[PDB]
Amino acid sequence: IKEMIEDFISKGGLIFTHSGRYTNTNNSCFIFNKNDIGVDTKVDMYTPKSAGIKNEEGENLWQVLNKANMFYRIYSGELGEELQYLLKSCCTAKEDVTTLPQIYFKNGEGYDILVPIGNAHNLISGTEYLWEHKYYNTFTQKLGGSNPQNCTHACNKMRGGFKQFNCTPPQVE
RNA sequence: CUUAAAGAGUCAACCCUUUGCUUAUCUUCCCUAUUUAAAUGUUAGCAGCCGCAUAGGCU
Repeated sequence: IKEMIEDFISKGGLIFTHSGRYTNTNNSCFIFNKNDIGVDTKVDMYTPKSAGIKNEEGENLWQVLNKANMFYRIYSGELGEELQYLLKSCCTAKEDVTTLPQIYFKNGEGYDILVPIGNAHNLISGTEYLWEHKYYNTFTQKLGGSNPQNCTHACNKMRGGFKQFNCTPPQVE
């Protein structure tokens, strides 16, 4: 693990639980919110042109950190400060508002500008929960186009694409 | 003051060749239709032409 984490910090080195990369690939906005991360929550991963080194079985950094709270046992801190501090040096905040939706909300006596950006856990728990447990009403999408590995490593890993729900009500006869 | 802002999805096609549905069969017995109505409304133009008839008249 140490050599490819060192390769990651020598690379671009960004981990995130929230992004706008899924809305448009020209996003480059990245924030790791802290209080929403629970034991089964999942996190995606970006480095430039989705590069990396395998762990001698074709295994990159993602399923490593994703597999059953692997990240948690370094985040809670039972693996020592030596790995935990180098992990914490990667989760930085990167701000960008270009080519993103920018909407308003009525707050108390006034309006507030805010940018909707996507969630990390929702896509991966969607691919692993509407699929395995027999929900038979969904749309399968692939982002991006013929080269989907431009966004993230989550984008890179599965090429079947994520799943949304159908929002089609039954209609009047 | 909207996941606000925005975008050509276009094209082409031989499905088709062949076929034994056959063999019989008990529907079957019993019954109160019935009793009283205004056809209202025809109050609708016909054998007709005296008639350029699509304007106006007479038996």
